[PDB]
Amino acid sequence: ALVPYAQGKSIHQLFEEQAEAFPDRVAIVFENRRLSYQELNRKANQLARALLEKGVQTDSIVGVMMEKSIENVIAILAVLKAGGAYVPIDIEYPRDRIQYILQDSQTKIVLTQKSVSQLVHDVGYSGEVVVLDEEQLDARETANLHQPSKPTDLAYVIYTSGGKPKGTMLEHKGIANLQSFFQNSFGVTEQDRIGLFASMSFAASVSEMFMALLSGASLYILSKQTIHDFAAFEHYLSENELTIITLPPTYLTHLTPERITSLRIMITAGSASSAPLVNKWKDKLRYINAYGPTETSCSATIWEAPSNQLSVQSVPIGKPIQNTHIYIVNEDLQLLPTGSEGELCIGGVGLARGYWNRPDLTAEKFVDNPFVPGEKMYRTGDLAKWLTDGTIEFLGRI
Ligand SMILES: [Cl-]
Repeated sequence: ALVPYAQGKSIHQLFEEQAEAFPDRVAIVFENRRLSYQELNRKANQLARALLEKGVQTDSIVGVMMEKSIENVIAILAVLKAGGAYVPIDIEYPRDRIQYILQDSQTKIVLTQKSVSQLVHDVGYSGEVVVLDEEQLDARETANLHQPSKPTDLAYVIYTSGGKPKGTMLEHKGIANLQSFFQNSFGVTEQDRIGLFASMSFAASVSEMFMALLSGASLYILSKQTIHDFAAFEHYLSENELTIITLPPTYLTHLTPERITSLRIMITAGSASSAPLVNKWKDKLRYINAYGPTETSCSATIWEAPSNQLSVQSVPIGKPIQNTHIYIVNEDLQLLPTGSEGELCIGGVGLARGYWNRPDLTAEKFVDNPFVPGEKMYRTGDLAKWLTDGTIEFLGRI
């Protein structure tokens, strides 16, 4: 690789390394409950053994219909450890959207919990259902499994809707690269306390989760109640001394910097209209303006707002992150000089395999990269231009 990362390693192997190195550090917190790395790894290994007995193997698509909880994290790690891919089903979605996704994914096994079991019955799922908080796993072996795995294996499938819902197929490789990117560029260490803002069916939530779990850091799962009340959100971050959070700009605009002291890095996805937000926070923490679709593992470019500088008027999306490439091209995929507007196309290790059972759309969006023969590049449909200082400005849709 151009920039070193843990090549040849799967997501669960990177987690197992952290669990070995920091067994007693806190791994996940949800309300009054918490698990250390060792307790989390042990529980995930027991469930992984049960999943293996049910047929979970390479590229098996395991549906997950669970609350934003510690059990959902155990389920994710267990699916990965068994060698399968997890497909989170957003339990807030209307019944018909869940039914469409279940049918499209063709999943033969759904992992759920007691409080979500009636929803699984109501969506009429006829495959195998494992109710995790009804499964007797406490007697199973707790050691790591060591199932065969390659970084090109499917790790997860994220569904999103814009026509019909489509599943983006993400492999282990991009998340392994993001582990090194977060450690290098965000300074992530085991001392960090990371808030999980997004619900676990969103690709950005999977990314936030592994930003903590692949570095020995703690992940604080923020409840719906904490998020719904701005004062409660500020108090939760302050009480628990959270150091990293990724938020949407529309949520960040309601927060008071004085009420949050502990944050060392804040990541958000905005453009020029977020200049007042950047100017307000850039001097209080490391402000990161990030850009990256699900199709490239939720990361593509970053711009850290220079702190010791006068107010900015424009907010770029920055430069490509390690082992990724950005191209600004015209309709014929020809490169454009500075100042010329074109389509943002992304290459490199974060690229999705494609869209689940959508071969024509996959071929249309993940095209041959003419600049790096033998590789693909993703056509974002986003308009952008290079600035002469070498940063990219986001301009909307093509
Ligand atoms: Cl191993």
